Amino acid sequence: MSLRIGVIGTGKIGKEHINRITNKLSGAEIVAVTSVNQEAAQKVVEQYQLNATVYPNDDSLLADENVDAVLVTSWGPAHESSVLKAIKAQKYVFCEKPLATTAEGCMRIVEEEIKVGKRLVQVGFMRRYDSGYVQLKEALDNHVIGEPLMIHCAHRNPTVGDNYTTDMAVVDTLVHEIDVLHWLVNDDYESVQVIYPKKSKNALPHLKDPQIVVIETKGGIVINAEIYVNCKYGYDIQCEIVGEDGIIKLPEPSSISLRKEGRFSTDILMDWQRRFVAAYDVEIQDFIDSIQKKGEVSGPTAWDGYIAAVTTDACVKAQESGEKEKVELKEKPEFYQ
Amino acid sequence: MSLRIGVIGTGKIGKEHINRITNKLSGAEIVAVTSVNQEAAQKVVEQYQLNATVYPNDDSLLADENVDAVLVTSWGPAHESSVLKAIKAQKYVFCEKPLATTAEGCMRIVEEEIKVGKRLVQVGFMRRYDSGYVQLKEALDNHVIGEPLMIHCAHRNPTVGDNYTTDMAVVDTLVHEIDVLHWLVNDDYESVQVIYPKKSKNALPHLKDPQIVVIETKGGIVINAEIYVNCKYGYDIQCEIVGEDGIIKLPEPSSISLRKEGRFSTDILMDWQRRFVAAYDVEIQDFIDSIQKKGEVSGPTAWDGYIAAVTTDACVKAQESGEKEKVELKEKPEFYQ
Amino acid sequence: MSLRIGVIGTGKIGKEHINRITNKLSGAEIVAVTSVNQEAAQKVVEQYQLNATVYPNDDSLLADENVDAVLVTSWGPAHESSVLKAIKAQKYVFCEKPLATTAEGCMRIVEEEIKVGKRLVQVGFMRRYDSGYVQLKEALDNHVIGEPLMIHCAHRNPTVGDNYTTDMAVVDTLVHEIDVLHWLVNDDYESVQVIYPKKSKNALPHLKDPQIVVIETKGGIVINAEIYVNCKYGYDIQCEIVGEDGIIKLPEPSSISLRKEGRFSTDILMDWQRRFVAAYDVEIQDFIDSIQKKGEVSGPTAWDGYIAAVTTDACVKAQESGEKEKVELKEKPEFYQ
Amino acid sequence: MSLRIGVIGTGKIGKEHINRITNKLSGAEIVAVTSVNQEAAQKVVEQYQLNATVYPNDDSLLADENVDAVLVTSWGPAHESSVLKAIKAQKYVFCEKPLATTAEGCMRIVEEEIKVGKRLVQVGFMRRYDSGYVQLKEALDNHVIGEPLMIHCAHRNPTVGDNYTTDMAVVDTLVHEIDVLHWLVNDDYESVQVIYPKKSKNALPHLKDPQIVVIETKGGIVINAEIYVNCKYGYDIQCEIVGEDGIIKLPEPSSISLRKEGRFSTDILMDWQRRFVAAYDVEIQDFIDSIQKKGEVSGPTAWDGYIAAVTTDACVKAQESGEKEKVELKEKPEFYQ
Repeated sequence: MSLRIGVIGTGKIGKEHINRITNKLSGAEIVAVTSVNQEAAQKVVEQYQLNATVYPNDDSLLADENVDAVLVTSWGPAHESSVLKAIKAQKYVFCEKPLATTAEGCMRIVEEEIKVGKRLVQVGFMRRYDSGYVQLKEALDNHVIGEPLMIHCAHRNPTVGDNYTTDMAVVDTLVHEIDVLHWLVNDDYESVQVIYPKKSKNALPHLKDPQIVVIETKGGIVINAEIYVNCKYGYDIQCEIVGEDGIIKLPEPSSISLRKEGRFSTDILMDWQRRFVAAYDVEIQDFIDSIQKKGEVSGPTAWDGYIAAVTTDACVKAQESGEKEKVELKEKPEFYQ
Repeated sequence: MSLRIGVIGTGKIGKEHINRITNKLSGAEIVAVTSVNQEAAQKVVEQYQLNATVYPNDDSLLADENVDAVLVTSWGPAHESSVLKAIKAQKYVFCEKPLATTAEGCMRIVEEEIKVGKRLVQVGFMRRYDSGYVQLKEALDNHVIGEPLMIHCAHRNPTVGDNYTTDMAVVDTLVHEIDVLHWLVNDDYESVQVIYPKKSKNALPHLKDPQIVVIETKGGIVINAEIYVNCKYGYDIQCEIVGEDGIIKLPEPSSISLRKEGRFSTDILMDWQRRFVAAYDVEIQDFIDSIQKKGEVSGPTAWDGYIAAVTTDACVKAQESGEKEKVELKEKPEFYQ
Repeated sequence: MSLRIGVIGTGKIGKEHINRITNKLSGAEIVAVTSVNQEAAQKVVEQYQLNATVYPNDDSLLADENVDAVLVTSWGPAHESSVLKAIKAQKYVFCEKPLATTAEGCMRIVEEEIKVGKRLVQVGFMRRYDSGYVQLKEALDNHVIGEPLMIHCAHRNPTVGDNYTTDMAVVDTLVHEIDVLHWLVNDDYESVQVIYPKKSKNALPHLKDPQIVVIETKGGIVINAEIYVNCKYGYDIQCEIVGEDGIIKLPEPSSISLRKEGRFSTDILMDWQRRFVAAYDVEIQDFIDSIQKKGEVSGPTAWDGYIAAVTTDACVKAQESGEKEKVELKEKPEFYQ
Repeated sequence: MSLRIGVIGTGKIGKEHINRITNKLSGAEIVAVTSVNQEAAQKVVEQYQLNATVYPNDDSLLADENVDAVLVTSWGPAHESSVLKAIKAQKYVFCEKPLATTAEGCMRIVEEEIKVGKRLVQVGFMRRYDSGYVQLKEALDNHVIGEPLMIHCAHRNPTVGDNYTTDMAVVDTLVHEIDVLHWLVNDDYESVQVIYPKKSKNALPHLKDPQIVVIETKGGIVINAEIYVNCKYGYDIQCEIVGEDGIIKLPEPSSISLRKEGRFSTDILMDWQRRFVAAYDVEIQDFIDSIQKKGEVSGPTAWDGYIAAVTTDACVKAQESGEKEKVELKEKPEFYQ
C-alpha cells in the first residue's frame, strides 16, 4: 500500500513536491502537512484536494502513527531541527538543501542517524538522478577513461536579482557541483582556492561575478569550477572529466536543431528550474521505491550533506581570504559506505 | 479518485502497461483484467499484487460498472472487436497498434465513436509524446521555418529475426513515421512510391531491405523515408523537415561524449524498446489526465488509426507494384478536428 | 622549371585562375592569353603584371611552342572547340565546366584523347579535391561501412537571380553532385526521376524550386538529391552515404561555435564561391604537379565530363516528363581506367 | 619578381620550409643556404634542385647582395645570433621558435629592430594564421561576446618520448597558447600559477604530467590552461573564451562523421604536425606577400617573442615554486603597436 507522507513546510518547494507526489508519481500519498502559517497549510490541502490532517507543528505531525515518512521543505535554517526530530521518531526523511546551516549541524544529524542503525535521511541533491550524470558515473565505474585526473566544469545563469550575494555563488549554486563531483569520482575534497576574473558588466556592484573555484581532492584530482551567474546567454551546466586514457563530457539538454539565417543552432535553456525537471521526479520516486522495497533510503546521505557543508564553508572562507583553504573532513563512517 | 482501468490482453505489452500504471504513473489503478489464457491473467494479478477481478472475456469486463476505461493490448487482429465493444459500453479505450487490421475496420470504429459524440479512443502512437517531436511540432506551429516543403527521415534497426517480412517494414515499422508526419505538418497523404536499393548482406534472402518510401501529401510536401532494419550499427530515428526559410531536425537521444583512441563519439542506442521509454509513460499519463480533467481523451485518435491503415495499405501495394499508388482517404470529419 | 600556361578566355573565371597561378600556387607561369575581346586580354596582362603574349585566338596561342598547357575558361559553349584544338596540339588542358554542351561533344573529345594515348584533359569538378570528399572516399575505399546502398544529399543556396531557370538546377547545380557521387562509390548511373514538392515562396514564378532528383546506379545504389536554390538560410552542401554496416557523412565547413542569447550555434556560409575555395587551389596545383611529375593529368577526366553530360541530359528530360528516364552511357574505355 | 630567400639551418624544419617555398607557395625562391654541416646543406640543394649558393656561415650568406630575406631554422640556442645579424644587415627575417633562449636575448633583438625603424622580424607562432583562431579573433574584434572574462584551454598530446621534461610542457608546448591568447584578447600577462593533478600512468616517472597553468592578465582575464602530453587518445587543442554576454569556442579539425557499431563519431588527429599544416603555409606566404607589398613583415613580432620568453620563464619558475609568480613585462614600445 501507499507510503504515507507528511510535509513540513508548505511554501513553493513543498507545494511542488505535494503536486509531484499527488499527480505525477506512484506509490505515495500526502496524509499530513504542517506550516508556520497554519492558514497556508490548510489552503494547500484544499488546493490539492488532499485527504490530509493539518498539524500546528512538526512534533505533532511526527507523532502521527499513520505518517511513515516526511519531506522537510521549510525555511532553510529550520531544516536541521525537523530532520533531527524525524530521526528520533525513526521515520524516513527527505530534506531539501541544506541539511543544516553548519557542518556541526550536519554532524548532529549524522550522529543520531548512526544510532538508529539504518538510512532514514535523503538529501535533495537531484543531480545524481539526472540521466547525464548517471551516464558519466557508469562510464567511470566501468573504467572507460582510466583514473580521473582533472574536472572542468561551469555553472552559468542568465542573471540574478539584487538579493544574490557573493557567498551565494558557492552556498546556493556551486553546492550542486560540490555534491555531485565527489560522488562521481569517489574522492574527498582536500583544499579550495577562489580566483576572481574581472567583474562582468552584468553583475551588480556588490556581487563578485564571475568566480573560479579550484578544488583538489585527496587523491590529487584537480577541479576547475567556473561560476558565472550573470552570463546573459542562458542557464548552462557543463562538466568534463579528463581521465588518463580518455575524456567524458555531460551532454547538452535535448533540443531540435535549426538552420536559419546563416546559423546552425540548438536551444539553450534560460530557466534554472527546467534544467533538472526530470531529476526531481526520479529522486522522489527513488525515495518512495527504496523505502517500500528496501526499508531504507538510497540517494544522497546525511554524510553527503556534511561534506557539502564543510566544503561550502571552506569555499566562502577562500572567497574572503584569497588563499588556498583546507577542507577538513571527519572520517567517513562505515555506516555511510 | 483513481481512474479504474481494465486490461484486455495480459501478454508482454499488457504487463508493461500494468507495471507502468501500478508502479510509475499517477491517478489510475488496474481493477480488472482479461486474457484468452485465464491462467496467465490470474498470474499477472498475483505478480503485480493487484486488487483486480479476472474476467473470462472482454464483454464481462466491460460490463463491470466499476471499470471506467480499458487498455486493449491483445493479439493485434483482436483489437478492433474489443475497441468496438468498449465504445458501445461508452468507456474510454487506449488501443495499442493497430486499431484494426483494415481501413474498413478502422472506419467501423470511427462511425461508432462519432455516434457517442465524444472522444473515447486513443491509439498508441507514442512518438507524438516524445520531447523531440513535441519541439518540432512547436517550431512548426510557430512558423519558425515557413511552409514545410520536404521531409527526410530514416528508421533504422540493427537486425531483425527470420520472421520479419518485407511488408512489415511498412506495417510494423514505418507506421510510426506515417502517424507522426501528417500530425507534424497537418497535411494528408496523397500518394506513395517504394524504391528498392541493392539488398544488404545483413538481410535474409526473403526480405527486401533496405527500402525507400516516397510519400507526397495533398499540399505538395514530399517525404523521403528510408527504412533499413538490418543496418547493424544501431537503432536510429532521424527526421529533418525542410521549410521555405529554414530547416529543423530531431535530436539524437541524450548521451555523454567520449574522446578515446583517436575518436570523439556519442552512443547510439541498440534496442528499439529504449528509444521512446519516456513517451510510453507520458502517453498513458495523458490518457489518464485527459479523462480525469476533460472527460475525453486527447492524443492520437481513431481517425489517426484510419489514416495509418489506409496509408500502410497503399505502401504495401506500392511494395508489390513498383509504381506510384494513390492514398485514398475519406474526408476528415469535424468530430476529429 | 615552370609549367608554361596559356589561358583561353579572360573573364571572371580566367582572371581568378590567373591570380591563383600567379600569386598563390607553385611551379607554373601564365605566358600566353587570348580572349574574344582582345582589349580585355591585354588589360588582364597589365593587371596581373604578366610576362605574357596576347593572341587573337586559340589556334595561334596553341601554336606557341613555349605553351605547355592551357586553361579553357571561355564562354561555356566555346569550350569544346578549344579543348579539341589543344588535344590535337598535344597539350595539356584544364577545362572549366562544361567540357561540352552535349554528350556527343564530350564523345568527340574522348575519341581524340584516346588517340593521343595519354591523359591531357582535366575537367574542373573541384569537389573531388575537397578534404571532406577526400575523407569520404578514403573511408569507402577502406570498406569502413561495407557496400554503399543509399546516398542522401542536398545542394542548397540562399537565393537565385531572375535568370536562373528550372533546367539550371541540374545543369549548373546538381552537376557537381552528379560528378562526385559516381566517383565516390565507383558505379555508373542507370536512371533518374524528378519530383517537385510544393513551390517555395522564395522562388520566382517561372522557376520550379525546390526539386528532388532520385538516381539509381547500375549496382543498385539509390541517391536522393534535394536541390533548393532559394532556401534563404545559407549555402549548404550535405552528403550522407548509408552502407551495409555504417554511415559516413560530409562535415560542415569549419566554424567557431557561439553561445549567445539562448542559442548554441555555428556559422553557415552564405556565398557559394566560398564553399570550395581550398579545392580550387588544390585542383590546379594537382594539374601542375601531375603534369610536371607524371607527364599526364589526374583528376576528373574527359570521360567524367561525358558522364556528367549524359546524366544532366537525362535529368532535364525527367524534369519535363515526370517519369523515370534512362541514363544511357557508353562503356567506359580502358583508357580511362 | 621573386623574394630571394636564404635559409640558415638545413635540418628537418629548414627542409620543410625549403619544400614549402619551392613546391607549394608563390613569389619566393631559395637562393642561398647555410648549415653547420656544409655537406648536408649541399645535399639539400641537390635534393630540392635549387639554384642556390651554399655558404659556410650566416655572415657570408647575409652579405650576399642578392639575398633579400632569411629563414632562421637552426638549433634553437643559435637563433638569436642569426636574427641579430640579419637585422644589422637590414634584411627581413622569419625565425622559428624560439626567438632567443632568454628574455634578455629577445630584448637585444627588439632594441636593434626599433633602430632600423621598420618590421624585419617575424616569429614562427603559426596559430595566429589558423582559420579557427582567425574566426575567434574576428568575433572578439566585433564585440560578439562583450569583454573577455575567462579562457579555458587545453593542449593535449598522445604520448611523449623519454627526452621530454617537465619544463618542456611550458617551453615547448604551452608557448603556443601563451603567444596566441594575449593576441586574441589584446591584454598582457601579469601572473601565473602551476597546479599538479595526480600523475598519469602514461607519464614517465621524471615527468610531471598533466599540469594546470592559471594565468591572469593585467585587465583581469583569467586563463586556465590544461597541459596533458600523455593523454593517449589524440592530439587535441581546445580553446573556449567566456565573455560577458556570450561564449566562443575553437572548432574541431574537420572530419567526416561515422555511425558504426553503436557509436556516432568523428576523428581526432594523433600527430601534432598535422594540426596546423595549413597555418604553416599561410604564415610563410604572409611573410612573402607582406614584404613584397608593404616592405615590412606582419604576423608575430620580436616583441611577441619577448612576451613569450618572459611568460615561459615565469611559468617554469611557478612549476618549481608552487606559488603565484609575477610576469614582469617592459612597456610595449609604440614601434610594435
